Amino acid sequence: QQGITFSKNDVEIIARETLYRGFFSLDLYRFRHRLFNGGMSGEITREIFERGHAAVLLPFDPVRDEVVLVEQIRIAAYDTSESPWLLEMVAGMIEAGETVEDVARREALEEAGLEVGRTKPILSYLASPGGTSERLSILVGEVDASTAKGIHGLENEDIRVHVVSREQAYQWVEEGKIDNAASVIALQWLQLHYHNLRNEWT
Amino acid sequence: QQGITFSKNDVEIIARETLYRGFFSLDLYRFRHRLFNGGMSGEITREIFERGHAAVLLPFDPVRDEVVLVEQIRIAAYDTSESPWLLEMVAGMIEAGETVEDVARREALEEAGLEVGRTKPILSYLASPGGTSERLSILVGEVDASTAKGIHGLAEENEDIRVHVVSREQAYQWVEEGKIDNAASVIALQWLQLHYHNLRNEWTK
Ligand SMILES: Nc1ncnc2c1ncn2[C@@H]1O[C@H](COP(=O)(O)OP(=O)(O)OC[C@H]2O[C@H](O)[C@H](O)[C@@H]2O)[C@@H](O)[C@H]1O
Ligand SMILES: Nc1ncnc2c1ncn2[C@@H]1O[C@H](COP(=O)(O)OP(=O)(O)OC[C@H]2O[C@H](O)[C@H](O)[C@@H]2O)[C@@H](O)[C@H]1O
Ligand SMILES: [Mg+2]
Ligand SMILES: [Mg+2]
Ligand SMILES: [Mg+2]
Ligand SMILES: [Mg+2]
Repeated sequence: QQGITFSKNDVEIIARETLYRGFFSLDLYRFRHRLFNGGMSGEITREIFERGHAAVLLPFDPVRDEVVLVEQIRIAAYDTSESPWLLEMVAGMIEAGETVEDVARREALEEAGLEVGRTKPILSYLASPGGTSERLSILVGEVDASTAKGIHGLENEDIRVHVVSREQAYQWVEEGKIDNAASVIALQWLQLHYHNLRNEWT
Repeated sequence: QQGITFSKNDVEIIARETLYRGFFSLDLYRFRHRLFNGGMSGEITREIFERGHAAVLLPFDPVRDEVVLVEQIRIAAYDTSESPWLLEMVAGMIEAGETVEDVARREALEEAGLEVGRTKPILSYLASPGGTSERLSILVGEVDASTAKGIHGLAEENEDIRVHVVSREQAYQWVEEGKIDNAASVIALQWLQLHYHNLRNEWTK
């Protein structure tokens, strides 16, 4: 019984309340939960940043062993980063009735001008589950990186396409030049799986 | 290759307006920024979740090829996860006048009952920079897994946090399978899968 965790039957959600509602929401969860030493906690409250969930596309060209990155400003990066312009994966929020794949394919075209061939799921992760419910689901998508260039984006969206070798992109993760979770996770996954992925797609 | 195009001088933060202030806060950033084809944008606003920044420690026993994980409830995971109790890295929020390593070492003791030997940086990442400023900085720490006092379940912190000790291969398999699916642990364990061979050699010489 390694890694067996407590379950949803060990927590009682008492109420969910909305503290702020705008573009996103801030909710308050009130709950009680089982303690590892036995028995139950008192009522606990936690603030939860509720912004829905997102799809992420790692655009990989298996013939060229290249990745397509998109550069855009993320103002929230400002206070802790050298620059708020980040090198990132194609990504977008998911709405009702849409799939991860729908969003990934649409954003690849809107954000990078890319048609996508085959896709494969990589990983789905919680961005920061002590304070936000956000989950992101990553796919790898087959692209022609020789086509990828220019300035894209809609609505105050200004995006520059960069094409780099896989090895260079991964080194940029190691060095801290790429340092947003979605790109780090996707490019680490690629560094662990590129051999078989290139074989599969050629 | 060339890299990013613009710097902090290319953005003007006009204001940061409080939308919510409680334990954490939500700010409306109002700003204008330079455009790739020249000139500046008009005014843009973004809602940004402000919760400070964190230190994360991957506790790795290089002699045994084992990892120490901690389990605790993360209620925000509930709506999209099998359980809100997650298997995670040791982690804590950073306060003014503390380094990442100060926090990582303190939390290793408070959360897992562990002293740490050598450390190395893994990487420092932005959790979700379209909507939150949060940065988390990960170190790998040399531990003797047998000495995790948190294994006994006895401290009061152990009512809230439970210690698991697993093989590296099992921890990584759990990433592949989706059992471990919080960003900090995914990032740390993928890094470990890419670096364990050299790291074990370094730390067992
Ligand atoms: N914080 C915000 N406040 C207000 N409006 C916003 C905000 N963020 C986006 N919009 C609006 O929504 C549009 C952008 O929508 P899409 O492309 O689907 O989302 P994404 O790529 O931003 O976020 C996807 C993930 O990647 C990131 O890391 C995030 O943290 C997520 O985890 C913008 O044009 C704005 O008009
Ligand atoms: N949502 C919340 N609302 C209110 N109080 C909270 C909340 N979360 C924590 N506290 C309070 O803060 C204390 C916990 O503080 P520390 O141990 O330094 O932070 P951590 O391990 O939680 O967060 C570290 C990272 O790991 C996670 O992934 C997070 O997303 C972070 O990214 C709790 O005892 C509460 O009193
Ligand atoms: Mg986007
Ligand atoms: Mg978009
Ligand atoms: Mg903690
Ligand atoms: Mg703590």
